[PDB]
Amino acid sequence: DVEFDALLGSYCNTLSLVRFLELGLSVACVCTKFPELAYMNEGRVQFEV
Amino acid sequence: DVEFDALLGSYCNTLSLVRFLELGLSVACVCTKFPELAYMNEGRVQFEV
Repeated sequence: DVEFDALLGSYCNTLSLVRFLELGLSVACVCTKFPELAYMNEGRVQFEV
Repeated sequence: DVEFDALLGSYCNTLSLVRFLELGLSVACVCTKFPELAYMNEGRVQFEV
């Protein structure tokens, strides 16, 4: 007598590594980064019309 | 404790200095300038038919 049981392969996934600039929405930002924000209080931007 | 406040950028405008002879309305005028008009009574323009 000869018997066995077998695995025929096992499968994974690949996470879609999405950069933000690959999105078409990246126009609607001005993504300019801080090395510090948690040390800051209320910041401001001045408009003159 | 270390804190901030921020003034990020100061935004202005540019006024639109429209010349009247850059307009498509300026056909309907005949604009010849007077150096004086207040020295003038009723003046006339003649027509012959």
